[PDB]
Amino acid sequence: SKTIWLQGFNSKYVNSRNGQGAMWCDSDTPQAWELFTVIDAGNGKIALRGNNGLYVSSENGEQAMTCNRPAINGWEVFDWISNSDGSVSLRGSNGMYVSSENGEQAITCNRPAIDGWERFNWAAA
Ligand SMILES: OC[C@H]1O[C@@H](O)[C@H](O)[C@@H](O)[C@@H]1O
Ligand SMILES: OC[C@H]1O[C@@H](O)[C@H](O)[C@@H](O)[C@@H]1O
Ligand SMILES: OC[C@H]1O[C@@H](O)[C@H](O)[C@@H](O)[C@@H]1O
Repeated sequence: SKTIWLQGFNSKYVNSRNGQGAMWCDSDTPQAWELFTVIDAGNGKIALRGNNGLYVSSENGEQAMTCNRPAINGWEVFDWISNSDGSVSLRGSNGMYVSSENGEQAITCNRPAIDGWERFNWAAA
């Protein structure tokens, strides 16, 4: 039921970009576009509903990640990985990890391992 924000390796916050184009980890402070409702999608999987009421997609790693899907299936469910330092990682349905890409390009879900860029600090809004 909880609304959260996600802070990437570069200290900026994950931004839905209002469903226009790709998501970026580029905002200074968490505001409306940086808030995501965590959705229990069944069997330990989660989805994320953005400010626009649409759902985050891995895009199967074929393009940068987006927040424009009107319904959850799948590319829209993720494993919520709880890391030892209290950070979170997200694993898409293709087995790859959501990456802030250090804010140098739009967010992706095509990297097979958790490194610095794939670990997010988070908090309930
Ligand atoms: O306040 C709503 C949104 O406005 C946009 O102009 C900013 O880029 C977002 O970071 C913010 O969440
Ligand atoms: O379409 C596949 C997906 O559909 C969703 O409605 C389920 O909750 C997911 O766990 C499933 O992988
Ligand atoms: O059905 C698997 C996936 O197919 C894609 O074409 C859709 O854009 C995704 O939203 C969906 O989860």
